[PDB]
Amino acid sequence: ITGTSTVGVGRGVLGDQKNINTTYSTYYYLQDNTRGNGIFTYDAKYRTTLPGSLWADADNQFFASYDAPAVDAHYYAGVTYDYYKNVHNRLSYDGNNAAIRSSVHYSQGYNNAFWNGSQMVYGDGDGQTFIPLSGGIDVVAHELTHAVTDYTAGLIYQNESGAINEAISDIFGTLVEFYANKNPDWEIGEDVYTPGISGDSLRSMSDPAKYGDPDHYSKRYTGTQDNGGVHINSGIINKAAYLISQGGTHYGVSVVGIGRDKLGKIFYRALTQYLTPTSNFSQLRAAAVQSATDLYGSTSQEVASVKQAFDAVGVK
Ligand SMILES: O=C(O)C[C@H](NC(=O)OCc1ccccc1)C(=O)O
Ligand SMILES: COC(=O)[C@@H](N)Cc1ccccc1
Ligand SMILES: COC(=O)[C@@H](N)Cc1ccccc1
Ligand SMILES: [Ca+2]
Ligand SMILES: [Ca+2]
Ligand SMILES: [Ca+2]
Ligand SMILES: [Ca+2]
Ligand SMILES: [Zn+2]
Repeated sequence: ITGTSTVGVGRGVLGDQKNINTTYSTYYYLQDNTRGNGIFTYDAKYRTTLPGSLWADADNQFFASYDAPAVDAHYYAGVTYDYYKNVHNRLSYDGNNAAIRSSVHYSQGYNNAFWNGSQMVYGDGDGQTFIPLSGGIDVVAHELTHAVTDYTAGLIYQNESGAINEAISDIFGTLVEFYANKNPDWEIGEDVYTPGISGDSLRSMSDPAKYGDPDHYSKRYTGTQDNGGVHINSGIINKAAYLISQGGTHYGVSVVGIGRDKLGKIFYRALTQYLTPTSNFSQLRAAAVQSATDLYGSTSQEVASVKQAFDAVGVK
């Protein structure tokens, strides 16, 4: 839309009030002109045709139940943009301020979210397994991070490269969650998962085994399901990332934590300089070691801790 930049107010999926950047031209649109070439949020109207209709509102107030997933998709896309710009000097997912597009109300009872190669897409959930998936900042940032990966390393979504692709999205989804600094944790999707059950999530970085995912290469899934275990074997890398940041002793191997900012710097550099579409876990270890060496020096604690973390998860 060509219009005037405005600021609306609304409530997200969890009932929290927030301001959102909109555009006025007859209607108020979920179009944020303040970030790159724009952030745009669409109504899929319970169908599967994408993107749907650019979100229009008569009064710039977004307090209806129907509005909530749109408010959060829009707002959290903005936060994620700010993370990548302010923390990594990256302008949108392509590094050149590409427009960021999201659609909400995708399909009916849809317990998923995704990046379709061009935009983010969020189901509303069935109300049992999930509530609308844009309610989770880690979910939103997970999805935008797929776009970042696709434009950078281009990790093929199968087997080990695919599990790295997934872990990169969990890692940066979590780092974005810490950036926004509202109830941050090392768990994935907790804000929108199982409204009837307290304290659970879909995946855990701190203890992947909590939800059945491997936390050691010896436990890797070797079958055909889930594109060769991309959401399963991600646990191995997620655990390594958690260890690098927070430290711990895992399977008898002790890791000195170097904190989340350095974790993000190391992995952002590995992703954008060293990984390739076919990188496997061993190559991820090498990429991370090289990135830490570039940033902190070969004799550094940071490099030492990256090595210990990959040792701890059995990745040589
Ligand atoms: O099925 C797919 O490939 C899309 C998958 N989506 C997915 O699992 O939807 C829910 C969710 C997303 C991120 C964090 C927690 C929950 C993905 O993005 O990897
Ligand atoms: C068979 O997969 C399952 O039952 C899933 N709930 C994963 C899981 C496995 C083991 C422990 C906890 C969770
Ligand atoms: C339902 O998917 C899950 O629970 C995931 N934790 C993947 C998984 C499935 C089965 C066994 C182990 C891991
Ligand atoms: Ca309204
Ligand atoms: Ca949280
Ligand atoms: Ca989380
Ligand atoms: Ca829950
Ligand atoms: Zn993913």
